[PDB]
Amino acid sequence: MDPEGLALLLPPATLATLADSWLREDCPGLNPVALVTGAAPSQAVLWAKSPGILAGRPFFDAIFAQVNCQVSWFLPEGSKLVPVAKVAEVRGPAHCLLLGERVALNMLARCSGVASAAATAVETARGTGWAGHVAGTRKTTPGFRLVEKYGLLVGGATSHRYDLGGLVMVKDNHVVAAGGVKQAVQGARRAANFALKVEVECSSLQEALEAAEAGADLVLLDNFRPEELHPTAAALKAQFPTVGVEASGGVTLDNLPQFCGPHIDVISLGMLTQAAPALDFSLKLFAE
Amino acid sequence: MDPEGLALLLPPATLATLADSWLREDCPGLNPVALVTGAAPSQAVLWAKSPGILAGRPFFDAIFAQVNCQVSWFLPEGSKLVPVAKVAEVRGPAHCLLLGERVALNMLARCSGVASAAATAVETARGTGWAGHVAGTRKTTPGFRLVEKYGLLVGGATSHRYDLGGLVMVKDNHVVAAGGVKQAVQGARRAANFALKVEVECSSLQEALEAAEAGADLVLLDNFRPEELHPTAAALKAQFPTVGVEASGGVTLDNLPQFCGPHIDVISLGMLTQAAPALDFSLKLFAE
Amino acid sequence: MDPEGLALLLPPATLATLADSWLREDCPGLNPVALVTGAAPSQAVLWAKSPGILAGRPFFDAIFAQVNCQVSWFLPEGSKLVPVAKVAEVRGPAHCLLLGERVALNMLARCSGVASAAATAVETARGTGWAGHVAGTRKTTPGFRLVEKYGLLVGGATSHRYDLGGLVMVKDNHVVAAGGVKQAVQGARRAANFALKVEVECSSLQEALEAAEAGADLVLLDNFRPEELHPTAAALKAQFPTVGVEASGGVTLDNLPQFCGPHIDVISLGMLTQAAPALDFSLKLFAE
Amino acid sequence: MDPEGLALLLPPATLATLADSWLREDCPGLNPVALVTGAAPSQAVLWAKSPGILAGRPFFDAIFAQVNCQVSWFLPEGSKLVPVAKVAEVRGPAHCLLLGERVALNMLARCSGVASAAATAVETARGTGWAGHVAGTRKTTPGFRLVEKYGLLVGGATSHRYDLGGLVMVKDNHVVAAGGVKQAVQGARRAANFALKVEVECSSLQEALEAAEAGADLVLLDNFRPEELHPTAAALKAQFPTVGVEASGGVTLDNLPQFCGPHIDVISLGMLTQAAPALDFSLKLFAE
Amino acid sequence: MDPEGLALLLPPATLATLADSWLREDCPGLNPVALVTGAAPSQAVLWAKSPGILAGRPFFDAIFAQVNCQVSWFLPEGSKLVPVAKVAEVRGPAHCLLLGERVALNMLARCSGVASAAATAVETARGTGWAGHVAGTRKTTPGFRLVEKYGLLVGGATSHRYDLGGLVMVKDNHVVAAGGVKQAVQGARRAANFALKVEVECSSLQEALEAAEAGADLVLLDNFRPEELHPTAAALKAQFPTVGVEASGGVTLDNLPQFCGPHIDVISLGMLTQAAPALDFSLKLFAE
Amino acid sequence: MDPEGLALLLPPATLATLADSWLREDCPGLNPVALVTGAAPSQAVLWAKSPGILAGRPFFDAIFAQVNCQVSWFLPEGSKLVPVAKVAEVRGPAHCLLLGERVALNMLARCSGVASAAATAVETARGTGWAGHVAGTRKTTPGFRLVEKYGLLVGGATSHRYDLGGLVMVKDNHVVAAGGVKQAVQGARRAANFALKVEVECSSLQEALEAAEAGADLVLLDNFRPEELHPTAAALKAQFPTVGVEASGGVTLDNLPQFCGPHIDVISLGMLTQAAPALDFSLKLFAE
Ligand SMILES: O=C(O)c1ccc[n+]([C@@H]2O[C@H](COP(=O)([O-])O)[C@@H](O)[C@H]2O)c1
Ligand SMILES: O=C(O)c1ccc[n+]([C@@H]2O[C@H](COP(=O)([O-])O)[C@@H](O)[C@H]2O)c1
Ligand SMILES: O=C(O)c1ccc[n+]([C@@H]2O[C@H](COP(=O)([O-])O)[C@@H](O)[C@H]2O)c1
Ligand SMILES: O=C(O)c1ccc[n+]([C@@H]2O[C@H](COP(=O)([O-])O)[C@@H](O)[C@H]2O)c1
Ligand SMILES: O=C(O)c1ccc[n+]([C@@H]2O[C@H](COP(=O)([O-])O)[C@@H](O)[C@H]2O)c1
Ligand SMILES: O=C(O)c1ccc[n+]([C@@H]2O[C@H](COP(=O)([O-])O)[C@@H](O)[C@H]2O)c1
Repeated sequence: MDPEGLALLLPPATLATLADSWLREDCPGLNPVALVTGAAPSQAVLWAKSPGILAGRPFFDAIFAQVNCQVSWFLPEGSKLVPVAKVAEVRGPAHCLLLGERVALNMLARCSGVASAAATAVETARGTGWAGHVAGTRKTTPGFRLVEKYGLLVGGATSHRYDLGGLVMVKDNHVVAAGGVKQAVQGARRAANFALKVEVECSSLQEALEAAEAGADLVLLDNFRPEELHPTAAALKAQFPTVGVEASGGVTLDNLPQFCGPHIDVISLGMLTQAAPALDFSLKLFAE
Repeated sequence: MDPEGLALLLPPATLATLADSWLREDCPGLNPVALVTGAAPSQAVLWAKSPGILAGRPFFDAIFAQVNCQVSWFLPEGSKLVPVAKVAEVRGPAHCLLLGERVALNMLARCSGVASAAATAVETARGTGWAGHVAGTRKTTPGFRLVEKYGLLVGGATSHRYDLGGLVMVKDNHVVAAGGVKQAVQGARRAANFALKVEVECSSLQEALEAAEAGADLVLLDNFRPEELHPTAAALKAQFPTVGVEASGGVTLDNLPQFCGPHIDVISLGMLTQAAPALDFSLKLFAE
Repeated sequence: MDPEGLALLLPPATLATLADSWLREDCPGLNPVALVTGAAPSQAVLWAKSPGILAGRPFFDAIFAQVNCQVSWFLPEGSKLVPVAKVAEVRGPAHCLLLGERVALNMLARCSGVASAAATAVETARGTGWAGHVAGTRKTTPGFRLVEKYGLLVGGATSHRYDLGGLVMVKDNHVVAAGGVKQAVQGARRAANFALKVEVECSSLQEALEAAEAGADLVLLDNFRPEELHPTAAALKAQFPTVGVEASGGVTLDNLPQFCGPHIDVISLGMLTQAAPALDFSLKLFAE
Repeated sequence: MDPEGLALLLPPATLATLADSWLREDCPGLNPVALVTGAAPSQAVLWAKSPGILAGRPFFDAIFAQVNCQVSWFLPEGSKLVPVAKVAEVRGPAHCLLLGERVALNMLARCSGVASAAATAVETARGTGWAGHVAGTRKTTPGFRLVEKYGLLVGGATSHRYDLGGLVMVKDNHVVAAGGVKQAVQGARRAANFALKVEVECSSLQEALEAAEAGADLVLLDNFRPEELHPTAAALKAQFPTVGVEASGGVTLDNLPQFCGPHIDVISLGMLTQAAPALDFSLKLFAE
Repeated sequence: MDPEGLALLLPPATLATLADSWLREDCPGLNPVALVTGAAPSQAVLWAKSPGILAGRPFFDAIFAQVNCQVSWFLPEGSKLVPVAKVAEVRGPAHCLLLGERVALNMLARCSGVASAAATAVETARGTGWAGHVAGTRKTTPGFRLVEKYGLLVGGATSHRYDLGGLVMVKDNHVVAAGGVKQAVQGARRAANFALKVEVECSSLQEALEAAEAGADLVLLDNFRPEELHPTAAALKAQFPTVGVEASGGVTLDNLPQFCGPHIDVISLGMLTQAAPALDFSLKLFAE
Repeated sequence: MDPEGLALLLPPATLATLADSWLREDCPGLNPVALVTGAAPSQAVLWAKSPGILAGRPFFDAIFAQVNCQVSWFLPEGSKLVPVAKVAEVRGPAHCLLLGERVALNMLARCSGVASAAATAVETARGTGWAGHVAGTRKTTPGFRLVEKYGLLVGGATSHRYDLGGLVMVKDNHVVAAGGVKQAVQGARRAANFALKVEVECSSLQEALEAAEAGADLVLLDNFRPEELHPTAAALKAQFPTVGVEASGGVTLDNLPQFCGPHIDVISLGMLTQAAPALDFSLKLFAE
């Protein structure tokens, strides 16, 4: 829920190991430009130049700790950012500060870009009175899923499935390989047991009812026009009152209100991670 | 750098290693949904649903090699994508094909997203009859730099410096820490020696002259208005005809042509990687 | 989850990586004994000297692939092992076959040891005509969880939750820290959202009611005497017919049937992994 | 020797890297249940619920240090454990305490289970007046050999060979590949040189004498009945007074005294690692 | 430049991760000899027994920090070493001191051996009045390039190219695969762009002029006798005044003065890393 | 240890892993020079330009397998190299062949450099008609120990102890910390038990006697003058005829014969790895 508690989701060793791979990527050997500046103790401020939502403090602190620098934060995680906000101050030896700089901003810029999109979508969804959840997807940048999912949460969206072991997601392709919806859910059931849930994407109302009848827990009504979506949803809820319904496909920040209806429990958008632009931050040294 | 020749830049062990870590990220332990489909030999078509430029084949192939699947491509790297292009076919056991799917689509979506953004930028700069390079920056998604830099190249843009190990890049922060521009170039010169180039971020003509004076191979005029840009470039280049001039900051697709001019050799944009929307691809099983 | 189909749950790169690290553990540098035998092509039989259930083939195959050896299997995964079953044959250079031997036997001994324990448990619970799942726990040997969970499945038991990323498991410690059961479920609900299930460790009927009250999908009645177990389960399930009931703690093979009852859906035992003796296998060269 | 000094065998970086892989296994991404408890500073006690021998403190401290928690010990390494002993207290933020919990107990439970078996075997062996060593084997859980060998030592058993580079062990299979005992020892000799020892398992008295005559340092009399074992041993010692003799195969905690004779220097048991049940520990939060 | 500032080139995490792999190599499991000494706090002195130049402090401190030991330095990085110099004192628990010992000396011995050769070559080159740079090569020990390049720098030599991404080096083989010098430089140009430099090794004067004419930045005059080298150099400089010239091949500490001429900007020697003997250091415990 | 049989000591996964990390070191990201040549199938000859002994084929093959290239060898491992021997041919895509080149040459140069040094040492000691082993030490390049120890073996020297996990080596520092020689051996004996040998660094006859007295298998007489060496060895060996004697320190090629004597079993030299110049190899494309 509240953005500041979300940092408890991240084990410190995980953050350090991650900050380490990123820095290795950016400077795998020697850092020549360190000779340009030397190591005098220095101070920089992180400035937010785009509007949105601050997300990524834990990764950010971790990166800078890998180059022996410390960060002091003026804004809490999940704060609205308004240009040109003095977000934080970073201190350490000049060469170490500037080595951490690029990696830290790249991370923060994207973590916050996702969180901003998430929050814009969630706020819009709220506007309609809808009580449902706005969710992300598995359309994340390979290697960088931890950061992107955390961004989503900071923006107030639900992670949805983190990985291929969190809930048994039966998609289009799986149905076809299985030879029909009933057949797919049947193997999904054996795979899920009591621990995991089963979600099946459906193209029609028959499929959605066949799904729920087989023992699906959630129904993903995929790529419906909203005109055809909500009656199908009401219908499914009418024959199956407990079954969660999700709506996905061709959803955008602009068209999202249309997708918000009383029989829809979840709306997921790929654009939260696929088309969320990075926020602009800078880090500038200052004297004192 | 003809499109298909760019694949030769990537060692295949680098590709296997990257692919492995991405599939690990997506499925760290058991793959329950495998029970849904079983393992019958299957085939899927990869469809491009967005217009643009195809990039990422070599990563795409390694991803599917890691779960023992083969790929035949109908479009070469660099191709203009027109919806709904049938772009490749993938064959392998049904469960393995579908394990590979998400990561492979997620990768290609972004690599092609970046190539698309670059190619568009290049077409614009070249339609002005400007004969410089359109460049990318170091503003890449942490962990995903090889794919994004490779994407940039496929789109005809220049990778620029791959990392802090290449050309010695002197930024405002470096100059400030160093106590001045010449002083910084002086440190930069011992860093670079005879093997590496020196570029210097300058935000004024005088700063630019002092940089070229102390031996900088390149001068980066940063966050100028186009109006101050060319007179300054003409000035510096008049006094130093051998020094390269890069412009950057604020540059977008819509406004690129006004940065195109005779005394500009390089134009970089953050936008090629920070605001590049991914392409929509799908992977669909067929012929049961 | 038919026996042989369970192999499909394991990505082969995961298997190669695991096998590699185990052989590394056993032989970090030089393999001196290789000089003893030389490299002539050789063949060995794998013998099962203990009764039980065979599990571990996919790990077994990857181990021997890493030292370039091939395996043909005469018994399918899931098979009842009767001494002295000839279970497979392994071929490869003599030195490579014998490097692979120890790790491969050590692995299969344990994976089959766990499957054996589970299958026995299942046979007992099912001979009572109880229609629930026999489950394992998270009490697995560190580093060896994939093998032990895979072993459990081959024996017909349920993996339960693979890790802390799956269903949100609320234990006594969690409830205490959270200051109470509902309060904890409340935190659990925001953790799980719509994708993940919530299970709650309850050691009394009232605690169980408050858990099901605040929305828990499952209630784990822990360290009950069988005598208090069923009346409590009947109670909770009477008030909440949709909530799953798990029993655990104290459960062994000898005493399992008294935990089998109508209002118990899941019975877990620590014993399946903590007290499961490994099977005796040997690998013997033949036909010089 | 004395159990408390054995911790000096373990390099701190080795323990940390190990604790890190185990935690990554158990929670590879986000820790949802952290939201259930929050991060308030908390305290738990480690309770020993089974009898035996405490082993594993160094790994245990290392795990908890990876999640920023501290442990205070009331029992020294190698102490007899009597239910329900208050073994130690762990302190740290509640979510970090509970994240370390499962992994720490799994490790300790098994390290101590091995050490308990070891000590039971060693005590029994002592009972007969026998001055020999009781040893473990290479029948260890793959990936977890460091912990299991350390357990053995804490229980007072000797590690035997840690890996395939510690002494040149010529087994059944190796003899056969080599074409006889003399031939095998001959290559073993060249492989061992002065640095390593040569041990050859023998099936008869001829083999044992051929072994010793070839230059074996130790003879492993494998799978003899004790009636046939000790005369063979005396015989071998009589023709070869310096040659170490080991007895192995079908040895159990119950039958071990039979195997203790004056001409036997070592008795090794696979059951110390293959059939040693885990000790029961718990960790319970407490208020103060 | 000045040897003491060169340590700023090395990110601390890089040094730690490196010190960690080296120690793992040397003791992958248990450290038996720790029982011989125990853990009493101890002190040792590092003695320099060979003449030369001290190089490697940062790696050295990092190794000892991995085994919880501290080092105090009496000589600065880049100091001349004269037998039998008391270079530094190391303190920590005795077993941890002695575990760090071998790895630390091996590193330092070689880092310093390279630096000594480098300095001997650089001093000799200076003797002639020559203003050029003395460079190393890519003939480094695999895995240990960071240390060897740093040694070179401490000795006052320039790193030259660190890796295959620092400058586009067109060698003999590449020319042949490309089908001539012009063809090679043409692809090198496209590969380099503005960021990287292009160096082409040439066998004759024609090749060197063809190189410079194609747009090479540096010419490597490879394996010339000095009699034929300097006129070729003057010639090339005469038709191309900006183009850097490097001389390489069959250069030794003894013959190097012959290679120093006014038209040579760089002289590189493989013997700086291929034939530089290790310096002799020891570490001896002392009482106090 | 016949030359070609030594290849059997190396697990091929160890080789793949090593090769991978070396190519990573040399080319962490993009390989720009690949554009220079393209990918046409090509062939190169490996030439030996220095006299000596060939060692490193198995590493050489793995290096070229990692960039998909094949190798045919015309000379077996252990061969005497006479300039300019055509030693192998390598085939593969031109860009891949040249990526592999540097690392493969760098490796073989050193591995053959060490083998050359050892073989020479052995020939000298054996030409004196001395029947002991010439040994190496633990003074190996960090990270490169497998190659250097393998190199030593190919040259006919003995690897000695591979690491701190093998024989318990008691050095002067160990003895000092332990407060005395017997005391140290006493600790060493419990460390080694029955599986591992004990060697003790002694710099005087009396120290040597106390070592052999307390049960040391080997006595290392360190930094003796040859003149004190043999009378001491004769002495110790007269009192203990079963204890091995190693001499070391100061030993070079030129002075080796005076260390060769009847009561010396092992002679080690630092020189085999610390002062062993690498062999000059080249790799040349041919037949366009
Ligand atoms: O795979 C899961 O992680 C998952 C969770 C929620 C939605 N999806 C898929 O995401 C797709 C939504 O993509 P989009 O870009 O059209 O918003 C939709 O077609 C579903 O198949 C997938
Ligand atoms: O570090 C690099 O290699 C690098 C290469 C090209 C550009 N940049 C930085 O990119 C900055 C602005 O890019 P933009 O389009 O995101 O505003 C500019 O200030 C440069 O210092 C950085
Ligand atoms: O963490 C899990 O996924 C998990 C799954 C199933 C069971 N457990 C725990 O196992 C405990 C007892 O098991 P046992 O058989 O070893 O006494 C019980 O208190 C549960 O909290 C834990
Ligand atoms: O391989 C060594 O690590 C080793 C050391 C001591 C004993 N062994 C083997 O261990 C076997 C003993 O197993 P067990 O389960 O019958 O007690 C015996 O047959 C020997 O072959 C093996
Ligand atoms: O590849 C670069 O790293 C590089 C930089 C400077 C010199 N070289 C090569 O190094 C060779 C010099 O080797 P040497 O051992 O003869 O001094 C020469 O033939 C050049 O091909 C190579
Ligand atoms: O640690 C080892 O395995 C080891 C094996 C053989 C020799 N050494 C050490 O090498 C030292 C001298 O070798 P050198 O030739 O470099 O002077 C001597 O004091 C031994 O302690 C060390």
